[PDB]
Amino acid sequence: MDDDGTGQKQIWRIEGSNKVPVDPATYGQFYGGDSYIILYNYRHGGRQGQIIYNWQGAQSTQDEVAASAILTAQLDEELGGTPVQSRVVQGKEPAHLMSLFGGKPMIIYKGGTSREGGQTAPASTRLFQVRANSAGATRAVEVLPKAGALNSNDAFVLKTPSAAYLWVGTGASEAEKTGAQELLRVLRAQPVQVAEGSEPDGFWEALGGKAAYRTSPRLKDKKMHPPRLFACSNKIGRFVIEEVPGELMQEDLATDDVMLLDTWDQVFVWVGKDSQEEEKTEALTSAKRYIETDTPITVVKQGFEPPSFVGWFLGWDDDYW
Ligand SMILES: [Ca+2]
Ligand SMILES: [Ca+2]
Ligand SMILES: [Ca+2]
Repeated sequence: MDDDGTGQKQIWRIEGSNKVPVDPATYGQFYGGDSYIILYNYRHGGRQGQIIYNWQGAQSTQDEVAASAILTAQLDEELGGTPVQSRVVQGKEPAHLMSLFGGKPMIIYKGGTSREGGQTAPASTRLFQVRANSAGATRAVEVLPKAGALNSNDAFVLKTPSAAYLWVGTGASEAEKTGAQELLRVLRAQPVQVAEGSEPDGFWEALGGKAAYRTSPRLKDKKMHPPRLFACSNKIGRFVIEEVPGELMQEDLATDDVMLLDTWDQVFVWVGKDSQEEEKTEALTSAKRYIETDTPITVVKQGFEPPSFVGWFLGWDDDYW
């Protein structure tokens, strides 16, 4: 998509069985607990086009998902079936979608709405993980404000009632730092700039006490061979290994299969709760084979992942399973 992403756009949010316009001042910020529809009008190479992006939040319920399907169908027909359709889940946005927000990063908030509870309120202390990919697309995902949630490869934003902090991992990029600043502009707070390893007491205090966090040599590395996740399965009747593209998300770990995470200087073998013994055995063979055709193979179990593994995921959640 050569289009520059500067066309007119309307973003509605799925609320109940309706779509509801989103504050146009906030376009670019989404609730991870919600589903969205983006009608994008553009003109490129002389022709006018239309894209509907159906954005599904990571914590979006099955009924919200069902509601956006009807809602899209309606919108499609209303526009006389002219536009291009694209279904997108959180963390797998194509470049073109990321560009719609004027170079600004996509901000994904904890929480959202539902039929029962309505709009959740934001917490008083909140932490954001700001990660950008190879191409400079940047995502600031809200996570739990604990010391353990940090990782050296990204920049973090911490916002308490009384203070703000911009924590920069040894491995964070300029894109990630710029992104952090934009989030802070949206949060309307002034940062205290903090480098990893020389944090003030107030910073650890705001996160509920200093603790170990997601770090490794590779996580710390500034230069960047970005890590690669593979799904290993034998559900189809024979063992197979396929790569998972886009941002590394907790949902990407198949709870009934084994996963390989190649961080170059280490291969992680993630074992699903509901995986079968054969799946792991084979995976250990395959990993050993990947390596031998050009390194520690660390074996990790669902729910018992070490900080060195989790750090590679954009926004982990201890109570996900
Ligand atoms: Ca929701
Ligand atoms: Ca990073
Ligand atoms: Ca399986």
